Amino acid sequence: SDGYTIKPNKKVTYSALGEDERMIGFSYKDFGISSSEKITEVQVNISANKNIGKYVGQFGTSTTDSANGYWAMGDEITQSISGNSGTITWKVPSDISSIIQTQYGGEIKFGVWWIDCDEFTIDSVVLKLEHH
Repeated sequence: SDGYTIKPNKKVTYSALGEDERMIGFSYKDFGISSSEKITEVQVNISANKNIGKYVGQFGTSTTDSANGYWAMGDEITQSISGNSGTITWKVPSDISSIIQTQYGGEIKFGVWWIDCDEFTIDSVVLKLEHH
C-alpha cells in the first residue's frame, strides 16, 4: 500500500507541557510500516472545541545515522487553521526519508512550539509512502 494511519485520540494541553515535553512521540511500529517503504509525508489531523488558529512547530524522526545521533528534524512549520479541525503536513526531505529508522524503537515526533487554541486532540497521524 501507499500509506498507514493511526488514531491515537490524544488530548493535548499545550500550556501544561514542560519545556522538555513539547514533542509528542509515536512509535513507528504502531503504524505497521515495513522497512522496505519510504515515507514522503507525515500528516497530523487535529481538532478542538473552538477555532484552532495558528500552530508553530517542527517534526523529528529516529534515523539509522549514528554520526548525527540517530535523529533528524524537519523545517519549522507555521500554519493557520481557521476552523475547529485541520491538518498539519511535513513533506519529508529525500535525504531524511532514506535514513528513517522505523524499527528497534524508532519514533516520529510531532513538535508543538506554539498553538493559539490551548487544548486540542490528535485524531490521526498518517504516513504517506512511495516504493521500489
